[PDB]
Amino acid sequence: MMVISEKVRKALNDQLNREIYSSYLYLSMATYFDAEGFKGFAHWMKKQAQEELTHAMKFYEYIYRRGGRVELEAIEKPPSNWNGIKDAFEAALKHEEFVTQSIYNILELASEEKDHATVSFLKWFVDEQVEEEDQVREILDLLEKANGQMSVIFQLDRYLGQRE
Amino acid sequence: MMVISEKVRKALNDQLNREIYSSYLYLSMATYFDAEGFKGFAHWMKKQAQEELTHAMKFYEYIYRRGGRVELEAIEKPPSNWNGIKDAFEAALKHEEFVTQSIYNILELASEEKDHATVSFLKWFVDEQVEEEDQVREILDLLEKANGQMSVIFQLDRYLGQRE
Amino acid sequence: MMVISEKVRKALNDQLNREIYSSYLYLSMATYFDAEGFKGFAHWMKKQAQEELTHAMKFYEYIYRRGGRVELEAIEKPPSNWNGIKDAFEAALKHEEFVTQSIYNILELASEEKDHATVSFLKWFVDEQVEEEDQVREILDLLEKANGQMSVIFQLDRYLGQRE
Amino acid sequence: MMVISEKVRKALNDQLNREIYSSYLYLSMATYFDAEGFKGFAHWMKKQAQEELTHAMKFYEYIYRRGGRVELEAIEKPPSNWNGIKDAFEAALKHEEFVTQSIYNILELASEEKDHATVSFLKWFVDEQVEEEDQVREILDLLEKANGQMSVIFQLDRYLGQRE
Amino acid sequence: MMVISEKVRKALNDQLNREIYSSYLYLSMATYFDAEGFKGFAHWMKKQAQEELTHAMKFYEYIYRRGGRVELEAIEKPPSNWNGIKDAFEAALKHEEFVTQSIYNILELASEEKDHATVSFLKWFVDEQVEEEDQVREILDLLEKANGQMSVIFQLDRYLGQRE
Amino acid sequence: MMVISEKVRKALNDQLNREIYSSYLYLSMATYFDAEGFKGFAHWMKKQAQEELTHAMKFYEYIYRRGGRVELEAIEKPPSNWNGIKDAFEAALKHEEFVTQSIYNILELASEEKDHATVSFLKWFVDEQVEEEDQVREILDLLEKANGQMSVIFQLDRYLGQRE
Ligand SMILES: CCCCCCCCCCCCCCCCCCCC
Ligand SMILES: CCCCCCCCCCCCCCCCCCCC
Ligand SMILES: CCCCCCCCCCCCCCCCCCCC
Repeated sequence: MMVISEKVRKALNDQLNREIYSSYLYLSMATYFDAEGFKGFAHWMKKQAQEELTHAMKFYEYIYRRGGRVELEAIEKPPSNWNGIKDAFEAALKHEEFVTQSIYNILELASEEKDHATVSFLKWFVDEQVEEEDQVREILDLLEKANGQMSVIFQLDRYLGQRE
Repeated sequence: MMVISEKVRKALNDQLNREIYSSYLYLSMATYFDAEGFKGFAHWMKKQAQEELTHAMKFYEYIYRRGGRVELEAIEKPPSNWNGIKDAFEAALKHEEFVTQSIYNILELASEEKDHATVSFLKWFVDEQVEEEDQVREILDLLEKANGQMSVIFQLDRYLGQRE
Repeated sequence: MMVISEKVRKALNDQLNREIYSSYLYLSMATYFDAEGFKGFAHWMKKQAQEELTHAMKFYEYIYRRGGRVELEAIEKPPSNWNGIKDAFEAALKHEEFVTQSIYNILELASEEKDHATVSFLKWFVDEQVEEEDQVREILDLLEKANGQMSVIFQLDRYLGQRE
Repeated sequence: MMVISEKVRKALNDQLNREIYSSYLYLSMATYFDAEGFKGFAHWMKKQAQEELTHAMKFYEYIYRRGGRVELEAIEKPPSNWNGIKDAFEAALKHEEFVTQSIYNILELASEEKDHATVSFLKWFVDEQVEEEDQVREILDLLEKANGQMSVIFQLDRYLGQRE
Repeated sequence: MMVISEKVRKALNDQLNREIYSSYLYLSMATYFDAEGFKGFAHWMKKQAQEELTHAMKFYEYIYRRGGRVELEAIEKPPSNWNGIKDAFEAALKHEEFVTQSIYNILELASEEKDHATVSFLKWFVDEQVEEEDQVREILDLLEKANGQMSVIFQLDRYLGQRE
Repeated sequence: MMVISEKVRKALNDQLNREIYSSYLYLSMATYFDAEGFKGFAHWMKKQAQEELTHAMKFYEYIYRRGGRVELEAIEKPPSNWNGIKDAFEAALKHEEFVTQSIYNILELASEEKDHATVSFLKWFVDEQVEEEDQVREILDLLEKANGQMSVIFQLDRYLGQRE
């Protein structure tokens, strides 16, 4: 017997599919950076795509621990081009803030149903979103200071390209 | 400048998106096995999904190494249910044979255009397809001899659950 | 001076005595499994009884950290017989879900009194209950698949008998 | 088949439940010492409670080794307050002597029925009772010489707090 | 863009400056203990002052992670004299309970604004306050038992002087 | 009994409170650099704040070693903004020179009273002031040659960010 409501399971299943798309979106930003010849930025996006997949698998395993199951949905085509390095990272920031709000909505839904197990499970993602948003804001701050100077952009490519 | 033809670049890009779907499909088989309580089969499918992503990334890096670009397309919703363990693996074998034929078509297209670089690049996937088809046929052979006997299915669940 | 209300201290003290009974109940399930000759199942219940005691001691130490004290109450006689292996584990699942709801009630009580210290303390038990319930559901799932086949039941006895 | 008489099995089962109460009683002395702020005495009582559980489990495994069954009974509420450290240890000594007499009664019952296996099994508890009574008498002797001097009680709190 | 409200940023910034004062206050208690010749008590207060600074830096880093900034305010002169060892530690306890309530107020403010990121961030401080208050209550309990006996006070000076 | 004059004790106590402000001021420069996104400069200022606290504690222990007492005074609100990286370091140099002159005044006061112990104690701070002034002048010299070029400022941010 499923011990989460179907309304909470659907919210969790929806967020899992959102994490899959986020991973797909970051891979598509990698295709853009690789097309532009920035292999450090592309490498950063490829690792970010891997991290989003581990987010989805965390939702995956919790759903089965509460007696639910996962249904994978179609993944819509992400954008493949941006008007520059900062335009892509600004799109990344806007996306992460959207993901954070989507997590907030599940937390409030589970809270009103007094599903404390799901409320507590989501705490890790609330904290992780703070990290993810901040990491993009820091990059955007460095790009603003670079102001297109390729000497500085080359260093940030090699630096972000060292992400493990 | 791109040194692969647009017809070969499109064929390679199509196969990348096909490998992405293949990984997605195997994750959906994992969701089915986990729903049925077979965590060894589900683990095998999760590792199979990871292996398909590496195939997709190998097409990715070859496309850029030939001066082309990757465009990610929408991913279709895979089925989420199968009529038992054997039915799922029968679907996996039929799928792998479809992937092998899709690789053959790129090889023949590249060979017609005298694109020897792409022809030689595709040899690794031809050999890998031989291995992945045999892996599923071996599993299917043991399931046929098992004839649904749960004593045997349990041993094969935990064995497949040991895949690294 | 006690910095938890007497109403929250009583709720915590009641839960401590509930954990003691749960440990006693699991020991009594061990006496049943040992009487039936399943020393792996009995071993699993003996370790589960030890784990419930560490739960009680966690409530014990928090009560004294908030300036309260513990009063041990009488422990009612647990049942000593079940109608089979699955009947016992189903009784275990129903008990764990009852314990989870009892934890939920303390969390809601402490929340209305705005006792955030107790609310946060209970998060560990909310998460632990997810683990405990899931572990029993997994065992019940394997017993359903076993369908009384002693070849399979022997393996699950030796497997659960390896719990450390 | 059971190779101990029902009269010896009942006597052994009664002692198991008595050992369970003894462990419960020592936990209640821990709750008293912790309420009084003596964390070394409380630690000693917590370790003493763990040792009594091992005694109970030794009766447990002997009963099943003779083909009998264990039935857990209700546990009485122990006292939760004592008139100081010395009063608690005086209650502990009186309790241990009661446990020793209860062991003697089983030994004499088993010896009357010529149950040499149970007679020999009980020798370990006779010797252990000599040790546990002496441990409490030694503590009581130092408390009498201490005459309530807090300088001495502090040193004996931290010494007893080092029990492993 | 700051993603915390200015009302939450101000509350967090106010608490940071409160932690700075708490560190200053504990250093001033050290000046009192050193003036009284108790170098173990003073050492304990100096380490407590260091721990309060790490609390302030935790608020510091979270504010910048949410897009806010820190503004340091003037630090009011703390008291420099107490009427005895217990009077100082009782002042420490009253201060820690005041800090805990100030943390509670931020948690409730962030909760009403549905700022779950800040709510979750404050959980660490809620738990830490339980530790801090308890550590002072334990010391006050030992001082009450000492009742001014310098033989016992000397040991608690050397003991607290060993805090690492 | 105090073996330093009250006029030297007050001068030493005044300098302790000045060192406390100096550490507070450098923390405020850290809040400014972090607000501007320069985490290497901010890290350097945080380490500089820690070093000033050790200076304050050295005055602390000398005052008690001469039989005096420390009285902590209110700490003024430092400025929280500067007109860029260079402006902040220019303020730091002007501040360090003020600290050096304040040390000189104590040395001359102690020398007038023939307090050779305090004169000799202050030699360490005279030499240390030479080092801290030179550290800021060296940074200012590189900032002048940098002339705002962000390629150079980035390298000096990460270099100063490596200070331990
Ligand atoms: C150099 C590192 C490259 C990492 C590439 C990662 C690309 C992931 C793109 C998203 C794919 C989504 C659909 C498939 C999901 C499969 C999940 C498997 C989990 C075990
Ligand atoms: C082989 C492992 C056997 C473990 C047996 C554990 C049995 C526990 C049964 C419950 C007892 C409850 C009453 C006594 C509680 C004592 C708690 C001591 C805590 C330090
Ligand atoms: C023997 C250990 C002595 C430790 C003394 C600590 C004294 C701290 C007193 C409070 C100071 C507040 C104002 C300055 C804050 C600087 C914070 C720097 C953080 C990196």
